[PDB]
Amino acid sequence: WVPHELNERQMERRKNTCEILLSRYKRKSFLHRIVTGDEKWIFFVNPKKTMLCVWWDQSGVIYYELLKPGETVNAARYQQQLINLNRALQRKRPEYQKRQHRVIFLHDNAPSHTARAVRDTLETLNWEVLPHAAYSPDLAPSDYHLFASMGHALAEQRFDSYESVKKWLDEWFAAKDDEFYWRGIHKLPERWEKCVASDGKYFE
Amino acid sequence: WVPHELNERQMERRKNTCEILLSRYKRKSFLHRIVTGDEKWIFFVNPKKTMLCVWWDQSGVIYYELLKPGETVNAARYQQQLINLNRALQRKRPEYQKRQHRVIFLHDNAPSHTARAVRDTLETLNWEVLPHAAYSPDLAPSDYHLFASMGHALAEQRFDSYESVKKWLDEWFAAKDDEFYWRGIHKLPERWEKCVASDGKYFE
Ligand SMILES: [Mg+2]
Ligand SMILES: [Mg+2]
Repeated sequence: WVPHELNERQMERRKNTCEILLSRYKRKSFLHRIVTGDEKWIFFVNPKKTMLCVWWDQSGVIYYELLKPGETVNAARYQQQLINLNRALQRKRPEYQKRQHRVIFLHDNAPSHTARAVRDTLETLNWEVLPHAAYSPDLAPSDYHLFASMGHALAEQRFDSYESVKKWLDEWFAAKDDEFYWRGIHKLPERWEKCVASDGKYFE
Repeated sequence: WVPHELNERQMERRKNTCEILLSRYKRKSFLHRIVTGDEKWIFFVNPKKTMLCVWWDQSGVIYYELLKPGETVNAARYQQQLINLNRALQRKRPEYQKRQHRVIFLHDNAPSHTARAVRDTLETLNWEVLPHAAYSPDLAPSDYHLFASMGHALAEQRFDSYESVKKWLDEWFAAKDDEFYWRGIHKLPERWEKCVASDGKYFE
């Protein structure tokens, strides 16, 4: 529940990561090459919880998976998600199909995200892996933008089935404007800047 | 942001507070005498933030104050809120006007809530002060029920003025059903029970 108290180590990593990303961004914006993703539990009551695993960029959702009740993302499933995500990017993002742009990948450091096999796949796919700070959902567009917007809408839902969840998810992602996804990604520099100006603390 | 990690002290206080409240509740339910309250920041953009201070029971909102932009609740203002809250209870809750029931008061231990002057006023008013655990919004009906429901609705708002906030607040509190407030309060024992069964941890 209540807000994690950052320690010195944590605030130092945040501040320093934000400085590095912000000075890079000022040299040359890279925001349009960011693909980012995160997992979120969705709860339904049967006549239970599924994990939503979703990846997106400034043009919209690229790929997602709703995992079967109770089941979880471990190192092996995540590696398989990335391989599928890549197949979906190739189909939905011609810029990358044509390898005229390298993907910049923004995910958190959940353990399944840094297992040996996942690291290997990431190198093979050869996406640039952006550094991500400990305890920083305020710097993760999936959390501060996508799932923040989604959680509100989901509050009013009482899902009946795994497949209702899926139905609701399809409509919800589609009814969002292109410019909704773009704003989510393009808010990053403002947040990196707030984070530097707080010295790595959480911010307003 | 991300969820406070409870330490041993904290989980012990939660577990033990919940045991005490739950065995009392099983001996004789006292839930209908609970008046509870909390503060929440509401943000508006002028052509800024106000603190909502609100108190309620199972029949609805009793009293609230929206403080002027940036201003804060210190020991002296809180004492003055309680005196006003009491005037409002007397007007809106005849059971208590007629002193056939003692108020059970549920608030957190923010420092302004435990200043010397506030403690004195609480004794004078003679409300029973329920023990409240450190870092326990999951056990505070204002947080898990009232402000959880409100935050969603507020997400869609872009307030223009202190007085829009106030207008929205009046309508919002009034459009809630009686049974909405009742459920908020009457969910307590379930939560105390979850908290005991987690041994003082946060729960699902
Ligand atoms: Mg995550
Ligand atoms: Mg509080």
